[PDB]
Amino acid sequence: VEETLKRIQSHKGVVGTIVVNNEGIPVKSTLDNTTTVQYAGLMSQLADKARSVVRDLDPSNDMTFLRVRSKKHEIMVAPDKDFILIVIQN
Amino acid sequence: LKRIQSHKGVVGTIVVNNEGIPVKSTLDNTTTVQYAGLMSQLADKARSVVRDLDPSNDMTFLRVRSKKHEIMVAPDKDFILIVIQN
Repeated sequence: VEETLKRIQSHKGVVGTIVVNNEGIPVKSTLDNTTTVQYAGLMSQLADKARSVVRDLDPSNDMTFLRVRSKKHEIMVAPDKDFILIVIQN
Repeated sequence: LKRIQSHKGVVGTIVVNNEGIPVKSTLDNTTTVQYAGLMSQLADKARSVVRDLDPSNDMTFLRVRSKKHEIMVAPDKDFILIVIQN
């Protein structure tokens, strides 16, 4: 939590961050609860599918992080011990 | 495209049409079918996730890093590009 987080949110271009525990519940978030739930659940779906895709292509391989770029932002989703970290940046 | 292939660390590339059919590949056909079909599923999930968050937004790039490689999917007009890099 604290050590990685503040550092990430203090990075140029970072506009939002969310930490989700291994049950999928948000633990820390810069966004309002309703938005938080949307990003967390949607990004968790995308991550779980990236994870399966990686293993389907190669059973000995393992996904480490996903980045989805769009017109308006880029979102990174990174497995982290007992947590998933979602970072939205410009 | 040729310039994509000749970038350091790039190990494979595939070009897929809007219908899901590979139009060019540096890989063999069986591998090409697996990457194309699985990356396409992932890209399609990424596209709808983007739209669900903001219906005015569109996905432009997807990068999946793993222990052994990184895989990039870029939507490009009437094609998708899939690049596997070390």
